[PDB]
Amino acid sequence: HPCPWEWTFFQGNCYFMSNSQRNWHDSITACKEVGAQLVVIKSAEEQNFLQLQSSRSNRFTWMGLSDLNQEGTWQWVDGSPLLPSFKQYWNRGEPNNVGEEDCAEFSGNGWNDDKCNLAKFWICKKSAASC
Ligand SMILES: COC(=O)[C@H]1C[C@H](OCCN)[C@@H](O[C@H]2O[C@H](CO)[C@@H](O)[C@H](O)[C@@H]2O)C[C@@H]1C(=O)OC
Ligand SMILES: [Ca+2]
Ligand SMILES: [Ca+2]
Ligand SMILES: [Ca+2]
Ligand SMILES: [Cl-]
Ligand SMILES: [Cl-]
Ligand SMILES: [Cl-]
Repeated sequence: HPCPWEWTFFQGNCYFMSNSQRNWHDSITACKEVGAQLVVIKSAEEQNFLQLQSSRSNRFTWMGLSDLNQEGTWQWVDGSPLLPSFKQYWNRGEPNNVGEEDCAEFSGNGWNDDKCNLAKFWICKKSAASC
């Protein structure tokens, strides 16, 4: 189950770290085009792994998490709620909704809420067995 050219493997999934930039909704579409999903994080170690990729590349990167539907209620693009323990991953002072910020990104060593219509890099996730 190797990952394809210029994907990244971790714990049985393949991740695509984009080299172009898209707004949040277009990032969701780009992942669906390749049979993947704008990344939904399911564990601490997956968070630590993805956060470090984004931190060391100095790339502000979308993940599949928003509070577009109900301000302050964050939910992943697969419909799962943000668990309270995962709220540890917000950067200090986030989420702050400054000017209305409804989409989550990796920013430095944790997460930031930012404007969904900003173009950022993105990460898709797909099982390695499905390639
Ligand atoms: C509409 O929001 C703004 O005018 C500002 C708010 C923040 O200014 C504080 C000085 N850094 C900036 O917002 C960025 O950084 C924040 C963390 O410091 C973060 O929570 C925000 O999501 C955003 O990434 C700058 C911002 C602005 O309009 O200028 C870029
Ligand atoms: Ca809002
Ligand atoms: Ca918000
Ligand atoms: Ca913010
Ligand atoms: Cl790309
Ligand atoms: Cl593109
Ligand atoms: Cl999706």
